[PDB]
Amino acid sequence: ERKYLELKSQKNLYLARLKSAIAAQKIEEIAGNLDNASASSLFERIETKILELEAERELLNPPPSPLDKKFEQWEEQQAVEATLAAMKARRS
Amino acid sequence: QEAPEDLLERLLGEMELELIELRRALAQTIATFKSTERQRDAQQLIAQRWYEKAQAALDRGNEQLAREALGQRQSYQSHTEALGKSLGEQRALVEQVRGQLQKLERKYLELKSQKNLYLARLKSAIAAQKIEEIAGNLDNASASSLFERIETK
Amino acid sequence: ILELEAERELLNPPPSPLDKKFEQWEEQQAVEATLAAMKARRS
Amino acid sequence: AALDRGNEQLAREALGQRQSYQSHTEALGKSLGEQRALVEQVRGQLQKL
Amino acid sequence: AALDRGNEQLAREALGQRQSYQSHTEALGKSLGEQRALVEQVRGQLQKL
Repeated sequence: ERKYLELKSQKNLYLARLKSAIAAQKIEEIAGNLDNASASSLFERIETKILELEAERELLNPPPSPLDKKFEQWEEQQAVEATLAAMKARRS
Repeated sequence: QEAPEDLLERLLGEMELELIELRRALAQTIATFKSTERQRDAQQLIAQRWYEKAQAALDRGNEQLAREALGQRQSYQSHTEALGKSLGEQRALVEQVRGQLQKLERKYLELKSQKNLYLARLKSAIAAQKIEEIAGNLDNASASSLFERIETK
Repeated sequence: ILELEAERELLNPPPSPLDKKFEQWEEQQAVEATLAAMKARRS
Repeated sequence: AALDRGNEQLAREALGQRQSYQSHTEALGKSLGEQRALVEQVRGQLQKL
Repeated sequence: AALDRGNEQLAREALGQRQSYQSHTEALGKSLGEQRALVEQVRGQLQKL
């Protein structure tokens, strides 16, 4: 009995270990299913999907070259400067 | 095939079952060693009685009685030394797993948050997709067939 | 009981013994400082 | 009233006991302040509403 | 409050413990900034839409 009671105790300790290991196994597999590192297919798949969908939207309305962006600003710079130059000079 | 975003929420919901399973499974662990800890306490206390018997033996010059009482305690002491070391061995098991667990929720809660951010991104992208297709259906530029079709009409 | 006892403790992870002595120690400083000022106030 | 007549020891427990109430006081005092903004902000919202 | 009265040792653990929270703070602080552009860019898109 002295041996059996000890043996009966160890399994309960060890039964926990397999339960802990059992729980310690499912955590990693699910992490690899979708990973923040994007190595997992799902995270990159959907993220790339956004990029796949993102690119097509831009082309349908071909964005004007950066020239007008600076020019529309520049002419705005000339416009705002000319307006404020006249306005500030109007009430300098 | 099922939409990946539909599964997303389901996968996290399944995790807590293991977490609570570990919660109860881990709790079952704690009751083991402390129960043995109490069992050890009785044995050492019982051994102390044989020491209380051993110390009371030589009192009045009866040294012989202490020999058996102390000798008997050795069997309990033999259990004590064997049992004392055994308790120490498994403490690292609870220690290491506890450090693992605390980090595990720390990671999971963060992961659970990112999907909500990212679930928005697909929703924003989902909404950001239907806007362009309808625009090409009929366009003020007349490149779309309908606008020019009816206008030419 | 031990099986049920252990799970209760974890749900509210008890603060490390550091605050127990520190909350006492700062209380010791607080009580000593208060009584030091109070006893000195009406020494 | 403890140290009065030289009984300093009694004050130790009375003051020590007050710390528990003071512990509640500090915890409760801050809690009251936190929710005052809640009534303050909503009142400003309502009057405008 | 640790070094107060010359107990420098206690501050070591308290400050050391804060580093773990600070480690979260630095990691969490940067994360908040990253997603602000997401709401910023989409808002500009929407208003035009």
